[PDB]
Amino acid sequence: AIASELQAIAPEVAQSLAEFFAVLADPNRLRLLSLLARSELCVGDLAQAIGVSESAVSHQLRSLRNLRLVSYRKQGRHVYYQLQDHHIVALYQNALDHL
Amino acid sequence: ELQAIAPEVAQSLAEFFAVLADPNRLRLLSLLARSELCVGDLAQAIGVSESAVSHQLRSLRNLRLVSYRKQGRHVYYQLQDHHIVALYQNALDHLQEC
Repeated sequence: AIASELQAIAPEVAQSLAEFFAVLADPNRLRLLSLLARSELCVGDLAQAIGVSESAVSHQLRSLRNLRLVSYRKQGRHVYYQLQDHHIVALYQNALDHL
Repeated sequence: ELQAIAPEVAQSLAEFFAVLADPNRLRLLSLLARSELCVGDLAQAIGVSESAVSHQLRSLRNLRLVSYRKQGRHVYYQLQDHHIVALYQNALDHLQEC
C-alpha cells in the first residue's frame, strides 16, 4: 500500500554497500570473524584455533582492521581483537542462520 | 574451547556475500526491505522496464534472496526471510555513523 512512498537507496550508497559485502566474500576472513563473534581473542588464540601461524593471522587482521570489520584493545601485555561493532555480529549471525 | 565455522560453511557464506555484492540487487532489496512489492512497483521505483526487473528477480529467486506470494490478481515479491532483512539493515547501519 506504500509503494508510492518508497524509493531505493542512492546509487552511491548501493555501491558502497556492495563493496562492503565483497570484502566479506572471503572464507578465510569469515573463519576469523566466526571466532571473534564468540569471544575477544589474541592473535595467538586465533592462530591455534584455525591452525595457521600468527604471522598469517596478523596479516589477515591488518586488512580487517583497515576495513573496520575488527577492532582491538590493549591490556597489559596482550592485544585482544574483537568485532568492530554489534552490527557486524548481527549481520554475520543472520547471514549464517539464513544459510 | 573455540572452533571456527567449518570450511564448507565459510565457503558457502562467502558465496552468499558475493551474490550480495551487486549494487543493482541491493537497490531492489532496499525496496523490499520496506515492503512487499509487485514487479510494477519495483520497475517504476528504479526506473526500468518490468521485463528488466523480472529478469533480475529471476536470479534473486534462485539465489534464495527473494520469494513471492499471490495476493488476489497480483504477485508480490518479498525478501526470502527476516534474516535477509536484518543483515541488510545491520550492514547499512554499520556503514553509517551513530
